[PDB]
Amino acid sequence: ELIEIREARMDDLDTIAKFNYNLAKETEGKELDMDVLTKGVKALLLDERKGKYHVYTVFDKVVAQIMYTYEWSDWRNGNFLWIQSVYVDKEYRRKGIFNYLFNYIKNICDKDENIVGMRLYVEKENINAKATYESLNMYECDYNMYEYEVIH
Amino acid sequence: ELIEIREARMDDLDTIAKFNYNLAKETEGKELDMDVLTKGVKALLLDERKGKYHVYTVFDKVVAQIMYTYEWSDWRNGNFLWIQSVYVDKEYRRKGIFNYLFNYIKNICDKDENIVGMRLYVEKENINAKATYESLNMYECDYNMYEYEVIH
Repeated sequence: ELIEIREARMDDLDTIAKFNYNLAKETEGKELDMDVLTKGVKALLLDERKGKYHVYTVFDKVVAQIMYTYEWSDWRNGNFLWIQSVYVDKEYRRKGIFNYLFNYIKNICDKDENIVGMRLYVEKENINAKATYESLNMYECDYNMYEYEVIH
Repeated sequence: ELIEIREARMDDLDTIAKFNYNLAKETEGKELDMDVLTKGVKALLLDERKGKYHVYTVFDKVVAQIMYTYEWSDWRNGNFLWIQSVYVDKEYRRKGIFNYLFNYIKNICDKDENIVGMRLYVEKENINAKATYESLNMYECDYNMYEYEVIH
């Protein structure tokens, strides 16, 4: 194989952490604490029940990632997949990889009757999101989110 | 014990399924498929990694339930807890049970340093959600949800 999308492996840890740092910085202004983030990526790599990373590789080099978590629906007897992140290495942009990754996940959902939907949440201030997702046949839902701020 | 909140057990399957059928009818105008719902509740009861039901019992009679799932955050190295349902048997309403359950889950979140937040999503049409959640210190988030229609 020359180009493929595959499930992440444990030794993708530091590349996935790097990509997530770059993503949070580029998109949300954030400089993530690398100890916290690396722990968080490692915990997800070690527990398939928490979600999954897939990576896009070119002659074995990891150049992009997409991450999703699960929400079990009792009412529907299956999981929604919740897409939480996507990042493409700057050297490999404008080549369709973002869409390859989303379409790969769409196919996973379509081909698994144990997956009942595919969702994500994004900041309302993100100007470009509606058009990006529209292009992928993803449309805005009729829900509001609420949160309680936990403090320890 | 006379009144308590406890984790659900497999014996609670039929009652939790009935409560969820009643909930979906009363709050979303839905008539759930009982074959599918029964399977979905059983699957959740059998796998603590999918989420948890807690039930409110009175002299051993289950009279209410609350259900949550998890969302792992790699950036934060912790879980958000997502409340997916709350239901109180009609013969036990107006006695504070909804809030006992909700506050029980808030306490779980505040006491566990690895829970980073507590969230839910609700239909925009639910005219009473905002006041109900605001009274519990839960406030509307600045996100939109998107979804792909999984073609099954």
